[PDB]
Amino acid sequence: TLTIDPMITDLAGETSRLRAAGPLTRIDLLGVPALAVTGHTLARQLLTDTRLVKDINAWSLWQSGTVTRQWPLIGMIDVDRSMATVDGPEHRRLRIKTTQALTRRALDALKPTIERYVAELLDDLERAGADGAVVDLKSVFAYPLPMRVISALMGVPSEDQEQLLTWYKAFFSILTPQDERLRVIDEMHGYFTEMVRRKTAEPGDDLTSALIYATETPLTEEEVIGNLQALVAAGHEGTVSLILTAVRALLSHPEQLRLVRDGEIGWETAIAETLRWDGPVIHLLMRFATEDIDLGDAVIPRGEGVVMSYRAIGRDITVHGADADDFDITRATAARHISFGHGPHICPGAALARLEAAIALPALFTRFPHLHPALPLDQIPNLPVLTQNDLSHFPIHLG
Ligand code: HEM
Ligand SMILES: C[C@]12CC[C@H]3[C@@H](CCC4=CC(=O)CC[C@@]43C)[C@@H]1CC[C@@H]2O
Repeated sequence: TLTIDPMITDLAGETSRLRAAGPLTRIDLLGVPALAVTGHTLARQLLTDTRLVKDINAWSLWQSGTVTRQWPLIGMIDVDRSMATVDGPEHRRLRIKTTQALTRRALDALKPTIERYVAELLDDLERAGADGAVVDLKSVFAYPLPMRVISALMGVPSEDQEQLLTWYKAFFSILTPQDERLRVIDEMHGYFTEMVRRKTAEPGDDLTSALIYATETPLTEEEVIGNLQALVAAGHEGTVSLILTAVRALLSHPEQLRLVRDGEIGWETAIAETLRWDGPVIHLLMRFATEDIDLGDAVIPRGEGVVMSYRAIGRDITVHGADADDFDITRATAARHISFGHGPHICPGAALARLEAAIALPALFTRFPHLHPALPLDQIPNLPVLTQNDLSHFPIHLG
């Protein structure tokens, strides 16, 4: 069994240990055992296997009361009913209105909004960078942008977004005391409950109102609340990491940065290789076997929990080759990654996340062509967030 270090002290060694022990291996998540899927081919297979569900009531550890809400990771699994917790035909019903809102056409009408948030945040970088002062790319640029974009889509007031970010920081950190974590989870549920009620009595041009007023069976209020929570949480968290890890990877590989600025390699292709090599998700919790799953050299027992170790999956040497642990935007398999998932629960906002990074990254390097880091890589740790690739900071000189 591999114990996942909640402090993320040795992410590179742990990721390689997971790859070496895979494609299926036992992990320990803060005292709770589970199975981690670390192989790319096995992941794609299980992600489309209908004997694996997200419903926590299918977990034997939850049924028996062995895992309770005292577990610091329980907020990642015991969530309100939504597209993230259901499978089968009900899943399509809880997802279809959202996917209609995230089409290639639908995002075109949203593209100018993103471009304005980007331009506003670039000005914040310039203001904080007066007199050659080092600026935190994260806190000034990468962290606020995805929250402003998902808030505009969902209809979250601008005045409320700081509070949401404050809640999410405590929610993700393993250093949050468990009584405070549970209080924040409750306060967040109460916030989105009251927002859904407010939008029910006053709909707007936003996705929350669309989820309430669709004209199949209408979503229950619980399901709208659950979808809203999953959309804001995933919608703001992942893209922050993507923007920062892409900048970090290209600044430390200047010859590849030259390729994208000169147009030899598209930004969309650099974003794909960032997702494969250093993506926003480390481990995805959690799936549960409704019956014994015979793989042929291993069995997944009924009721067992199954984690998708997407970071290890991205480093799969069988699919990507011997240099899988290297960042190379020119590799042929960069588009074959599954860092947005696979199967029916594949990220519904994958196109929006790709668009946000595809706007922000060239915007950043056009506005500040000579930007460079103010800290070396060994002084940029991950935050203690076990399941997410969350960077502490990225100080830069604007140049
Ligand atoms: C770089 C940015 C992002 C990454 C890497 C990412 C990745 C993922 C992954 C790995 C999953 C779950 C796959 C699984 O179940 O195994 C997921 C689910 C989900 N994501 Fe994303 N995501 C990103 C951005 C977004 C955005 C922008 C939105 C919304 C606009 C979003 C909304 C969701 C939702 C609602 C789910 C649950 C879908 C379901 O269970 O049917 N995410 N995402
Ligand atoms: C894990 C995640 C952030 C946490 C999200 C999760 C989707 C379901 C969910 C809804 C909540 O109420 C809290 C956070 C969670 C648990 C997201 C899937 C993509 C992103 O990485």
